Amino acid sequence: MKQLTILGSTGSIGCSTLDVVRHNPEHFRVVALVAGKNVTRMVEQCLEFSPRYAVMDDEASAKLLKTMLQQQGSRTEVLSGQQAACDMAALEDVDQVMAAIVGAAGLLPTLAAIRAGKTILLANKESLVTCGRLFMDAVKQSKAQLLPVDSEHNAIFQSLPQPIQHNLGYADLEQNGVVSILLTGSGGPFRETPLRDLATMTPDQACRKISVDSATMMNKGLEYIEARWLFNASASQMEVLIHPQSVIHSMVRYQDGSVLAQLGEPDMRTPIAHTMAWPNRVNSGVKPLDFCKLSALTFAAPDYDRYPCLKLAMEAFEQGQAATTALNAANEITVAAFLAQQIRFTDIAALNLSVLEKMDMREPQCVDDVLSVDANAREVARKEVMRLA
Amino acid sequence: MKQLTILGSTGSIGCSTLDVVRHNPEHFRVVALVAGKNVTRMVEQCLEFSPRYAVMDDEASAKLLKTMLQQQGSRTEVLSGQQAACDMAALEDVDQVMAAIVGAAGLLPTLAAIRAGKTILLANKESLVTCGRLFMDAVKQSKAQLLPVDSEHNAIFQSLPQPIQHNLGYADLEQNGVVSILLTGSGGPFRETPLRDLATMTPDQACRKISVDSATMMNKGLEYIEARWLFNASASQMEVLIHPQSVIHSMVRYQDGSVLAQLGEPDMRTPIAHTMAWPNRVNSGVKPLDFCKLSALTFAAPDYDRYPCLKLAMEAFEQGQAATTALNAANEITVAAFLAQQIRFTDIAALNLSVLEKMDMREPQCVDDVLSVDANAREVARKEVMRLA
Repeated sequence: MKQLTILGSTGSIGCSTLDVVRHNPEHFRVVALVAGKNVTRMVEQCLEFSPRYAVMDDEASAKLLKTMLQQQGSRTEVLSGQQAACDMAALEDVDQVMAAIVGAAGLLPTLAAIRAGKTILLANKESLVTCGRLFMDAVKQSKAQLLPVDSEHNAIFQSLPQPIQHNLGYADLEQNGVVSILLTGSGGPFRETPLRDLATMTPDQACRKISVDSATMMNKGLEYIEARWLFNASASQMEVLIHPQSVIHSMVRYQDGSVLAQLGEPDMRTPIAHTMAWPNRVNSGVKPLDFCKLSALTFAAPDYDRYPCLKLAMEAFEQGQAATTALNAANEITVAAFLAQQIRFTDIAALNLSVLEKMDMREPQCVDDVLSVDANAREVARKEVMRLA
Repeated sequence: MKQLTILGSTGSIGCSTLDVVRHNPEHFRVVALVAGKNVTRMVEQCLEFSPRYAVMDDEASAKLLKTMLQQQGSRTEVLSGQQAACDMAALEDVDQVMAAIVGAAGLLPTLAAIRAGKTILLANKESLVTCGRLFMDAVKQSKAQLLPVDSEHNAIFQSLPQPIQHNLGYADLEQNGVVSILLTGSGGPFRETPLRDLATMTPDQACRKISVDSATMMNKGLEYIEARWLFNASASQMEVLIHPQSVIHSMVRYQDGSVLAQLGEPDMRTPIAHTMAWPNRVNSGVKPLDFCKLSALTFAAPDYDRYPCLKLAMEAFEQGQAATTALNAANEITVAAFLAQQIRFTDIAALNLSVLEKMDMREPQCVDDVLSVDANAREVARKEVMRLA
C-alpha cells in the first residue's frame, strides 16, 4: 500500500495521477495534497481522496479552503506556505512523492523529498536543468529513487537495464552494456520549412510555450540537459533524433547492437502509472496502442542550422549549471516575446545566444544561487528584447 | 568466466557464437564442440578454440577428425554418436549450452542440457513446436535458464520484465503487468499479391525453405506456437503483426499502455551475444543501427485468407502437441513439393490442412512419441503430395 504526497495536485499531471490512484485504490492512498491558489479543485480532491493534509500557496487561499472544507466536514488539516510543502514531501509515512509543481516554486519541495530518501516521481523536468548537480548529489547521499514521469525520460528509463534503474543518476551506463541513449523529438512544425523562411514564421504558425520550444527544439535541448544528469551520460552517450509521428517516446542503444524503445499513446497516465507501480504495473485507463492505425514512422538527424537552440543547450551543458539555468530563464523571456509579437521567430535563438554570451559568473551551490542566476538571466533578456523592439 | 558447449558448431549460428567467443575471450571459453559430418570446419574450430572434447555424428567422421587433429597435435578428445552429445550438454563444468542442432537430432541433446539445470541458449525453435510440454516441464524441475536466440523470441525476451526473464516459461504474464506479446513478421513476398494470384506463384517468386514459410507465414505460425510455450502465454495474450521492414524484431504490451520493443540489424550475433552475456552485455561486432538510413516503418494485421497457415498453426495449438508436431512435419514435405514443382504454392496450406484432418492420435509424452507422430505425419504427407502430382 503505497502512500503518496502530490506536489501540484491541481495542474494536469496532478489530476492524472489522481486518476490512477482512483482506479487503483488497493495500491495507492493519498496522504497529502499541495496546490497553488486553485482552492476550487482542491476542495473537490480533498473530498474524494480525503488526505490528511492539504497545503496552499498562501493563508488567503488556505483560510478560504479551510472554510469550504469545514462546510463539507472534511477532516483534512490545511496548511500554507513553502515550508509546509517541504514538510509534506518529507512526511515519515509517505512512500512516493509526485513532484508536479514547476518553476522555482518546485525546487525546495522536490529537493526535500529527495533529502528524505523518498521515491520521487519527477514530473518537473525543469529542475534538473537548473539544479542538476545539487539534486543528483542529494540523490547519492539519501539514495532516493528518482522516477522520471516526463514522456521521453520515462521511455529511456523503461529501456534501461535493471541495475541502472535502481541507482539512477549514479550508475555507469558503459559498465552496463549501454552504448548511448536516444532522445527523440517530433522536430517541431517548421521541420520542413525552408531555412530562409523561419524569420517570417509567426506564432499562429507555431501554434502554448512548449509548441515554440518544439519548433526551435529548445525543448529537446533542455531534455538533453535533463538526460545527462538523470542517467549520468556523457556527450558521446547521447543522441538526439527526429521522429515526427512520435510513437516511439525514446530509445536506448546497447553494445550487442540491440536497441530498446518504448512506444504508446501520447496520454500522460501511462508514464504516470508506470512510475507509481514500479517495479510492477497497473492499469492507467489508457487506450491500447493500435499499430494498424498509425502513420508510417520515420527518422532524421537534427540540423543545427535549423535548430540553433539544440546546439546552444548542448554547449550550455559543458559550460555549467550557471549557463543552463541562464539558458532556461532567457528562453522563457524570448519565447514570450515571440508570442507577444515583439521579436521574429528566429530571434529566439539569437537572443538566447546573446544573453549567455554577455553573462559571466560562477557555478551555483544551492537553490538560492540558482534563483539568482535565473533572475539576472531574465533581466539581461528583457533588456535584449527591448534592444530590438 | 562462462564455459560453454556448442551444439551444432559448424552451421551458421555455431560460427556466429564462436565469433562472439572470439572477441570476448575474457568472458567465454569453449569446452566442447558438437557437429555432424563437417569434419573440415570442425578441425578448424578445434584448433582455434581448442576445446576439451569434440563430437561428430558417426565414427567415420570422428575417425577422420581424430586423425586430422592428431596431425596438428590437437589435445581435443574426439567422441561420436548422440549419447556423447548429451554428455557434452551435461558436462559438469559447463555453464551455457548453445542448442543450435535443429531437427530431431537436437531434441535429446537439448533435453539433456535442460535436465542438468544448465543455462540454455535455445537456437533451434523447432523444439518447442514438437516437445513444448516436455521441455517446459523439464525447465521447471531442473530450473534451467532458457534464453531464446531466435530473433523474434529474443526480442520479446529483452522486452519482458526481469522477474519473468529469470523464470521463463513458468512466470505469470498477467501478474507482471504484461497484457500481451507482439510477435512481428515481414509478411512475406506475396504480402501484396492479390489473393487470386497466389496459386500461380512460383518458387523463384518466393525466392531456402524459410523463404516459403515466410511467404505462407507458416513461419510466424510456428513462432506463435513456440512463444506460447516459452512465455506461458494464452491465445488472448498473443498478437501477430505484419511489419515489412523488420527493424522492430518484436514487442510486448503492458497494462499501463507502454509498449516495449527491440530493434536492430538482421545480424544474428546481436541476439546470440545478448544471451551469452545476460544479464549483462558484450560487443558482438554488429553494425550500430542507423535510424537515418531506414525505410519508413509500417504495420498491418495479418489476413487469414491470404495466410491460411497462420490460422492452422493457431488452431493446431489448441489441438495439442500431436497436432503442432504433425503440422510441422507435413509442412516440410509440402514446402519441399512446392520447390520441386510438384504442387501449387497455394497447395501448401491446403495439404497441410488435409494431413491434420486425416490424422487422429494422442498427445506424446517423450521424445520418442514425438518422433513417431513426426514420422506418420510425413508419410500421410508424402501420400498427399502424390495424390496431386
